[PDB]
Amino acid sequence: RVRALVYGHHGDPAKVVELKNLELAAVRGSDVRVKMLAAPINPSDINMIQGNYGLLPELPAVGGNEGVAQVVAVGSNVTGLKPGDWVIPANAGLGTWRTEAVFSEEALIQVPSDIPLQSAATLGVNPCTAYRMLMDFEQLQPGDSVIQNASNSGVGQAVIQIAAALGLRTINVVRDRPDIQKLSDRLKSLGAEHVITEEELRRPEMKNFFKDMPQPRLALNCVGGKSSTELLRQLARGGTMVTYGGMAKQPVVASVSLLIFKDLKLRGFWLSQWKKDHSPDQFKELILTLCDLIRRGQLTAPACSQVPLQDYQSALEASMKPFISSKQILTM
Amino acid sequence: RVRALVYGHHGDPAKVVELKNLELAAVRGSDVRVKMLAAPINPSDINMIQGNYGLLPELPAVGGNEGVAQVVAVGSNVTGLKPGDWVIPANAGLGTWRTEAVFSEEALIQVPSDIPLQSAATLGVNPCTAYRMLMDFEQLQPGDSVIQNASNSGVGQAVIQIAAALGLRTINVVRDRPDIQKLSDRLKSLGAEHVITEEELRRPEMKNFFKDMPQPRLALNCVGGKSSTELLRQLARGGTMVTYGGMAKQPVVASVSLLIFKDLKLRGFWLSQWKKDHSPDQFKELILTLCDLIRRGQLTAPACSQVPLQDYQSALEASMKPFISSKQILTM
Repeated sequence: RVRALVYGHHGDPAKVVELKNLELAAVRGSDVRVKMLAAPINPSDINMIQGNYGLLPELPAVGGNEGVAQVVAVGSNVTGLKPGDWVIPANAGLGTWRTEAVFSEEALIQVPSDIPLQSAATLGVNPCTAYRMLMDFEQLQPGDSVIQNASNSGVGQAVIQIAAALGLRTINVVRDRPDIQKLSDRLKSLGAEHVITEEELRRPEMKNFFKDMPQPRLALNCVGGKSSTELLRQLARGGTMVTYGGMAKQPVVASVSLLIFKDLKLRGFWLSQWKKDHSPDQFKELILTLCDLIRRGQLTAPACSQVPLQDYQSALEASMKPFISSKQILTM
Repeated sequence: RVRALVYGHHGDPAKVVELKNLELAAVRGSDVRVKMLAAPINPSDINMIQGNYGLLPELPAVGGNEGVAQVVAVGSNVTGLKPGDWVIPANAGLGTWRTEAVFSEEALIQVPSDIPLQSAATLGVNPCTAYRMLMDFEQLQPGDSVIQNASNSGVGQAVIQIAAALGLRTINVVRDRPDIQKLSDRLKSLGAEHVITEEELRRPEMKNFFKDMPQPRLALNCVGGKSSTELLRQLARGGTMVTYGGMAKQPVVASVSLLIFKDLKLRGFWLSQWKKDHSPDQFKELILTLCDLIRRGQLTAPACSQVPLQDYQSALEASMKPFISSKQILTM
């Protein structure tokens, strides 16, 4: 039977999300039938379920926006997809948390199947965001530096690899944790040049730590508040701090003096917006670019924990945690 | 005697600034002599004396960055200025609060003598800031809307007129005051399409007040804090909020959701930097363009109080006040 994770109300996922059976539709022409392979659980998925997000699928909705599916069949007039093909959603809002679906062929985009399933299941979001943010805001050349916060996130980790494979120098801010030393070695082996604490940055010894290497023209923010204020402080005259995450109650603060005399810029990044503003093919090249790095071992999936659709509540809970050790991946 | 308003230490103007007699230099070569006609007292002058500014002239310094003057005599090789010529400063830092001075010819710029001297004394700063902010961030067409705060300030007032001459629609936010009704009628007659309070803007009836007319792609900030976040809320997707002033302890606050899902941009504008990044001819073009609005009565001088250089403390005092009725102008 067809099992799906659906929420009829907006609220705390562990309460809102419930497992349901669904009848499949008909492959009526341009439609495509898929068997979900793996669906991660991401923060944007949680926010959506909570009702705090830029795009809200009508209730009752199927949870999830990212994941890999294998084509099982195609509609009378489907040209680009043959069964056995691997697909990911063309844009957010699809509802990936379900065993099987029938989707319009334009809501999907084929990915190579010669990559690790785990990579394919998590390629459409974090690595794309990381890549775009490195490209679309400042023109970075090898030797140039990038400063970021939440460096242990799915995005930060991907930014570290991509940056490295790009010939860039990353200075990464990580949250204070019991063993910040364990983390350091981890990211450093990911390509990270510098790993510093939210603390080491807000000390007085920062105006000089950043002395030997070139100041960053790009800052990546996902935290906000004082963390974000400190990122702004590390920027060179005219640099850009792109915010791509954070809390709805943890706003970004910009010094009047930093905006005027240092001419800093503050922007946002929304992958769904870029995907909707661009052609399917353009999203396709980005994927091709990311598969390239994968094949040459320069981009690797992060800690995965595969959970059967059956036990979504445990997975769901584990993702609500700020210190979640590994990415929860729903499998069916 | 050559009188000047100088400060040997940085700090509260009403304390640091004192009248000093000075010895004039020699018209050595490219130097240019001038008799100060009138010098306004601007916020950037205050921040300069106080010490909180991006360009600080070495102490002891003469106060003032704006003003009109007449050429008395020129140096051995002066090509463009003949005595009796009216000039203003080419860039900030010159030190205009004095009766007489000798400036290098490049530090000056001729102003047509067929504009009022009153206009000419406030032309090099506020109207320039306004016109640049209307041009350098968003490409506005006739019919487009713009929003600003501190609409009753020198800049705000110039924005209203220039925006009007530009065929644009302004929505002007004024601070709350005993009789916000007097102010409103004033600005409205300057061309302001709407005049609104800080209060009226933070109610709920705002998500709809902006329903009939088009949303602005441009927001002009001078306050910061909650007022700057409310200005932020009124922007159309992709809009820019430009900050050209405010308190050093009243930073700009950007909501995560606004930067991300609305793709809002936050910038700064510093006239002094634009003037240094650009050619004299480019400054001359700006000046000619502004002098044209004046000529046609589309840009008029703001209210002022003229004060002999003698009583400077009086004018200084008046200007450090948040509700200052008129621009304090020094005469010599």
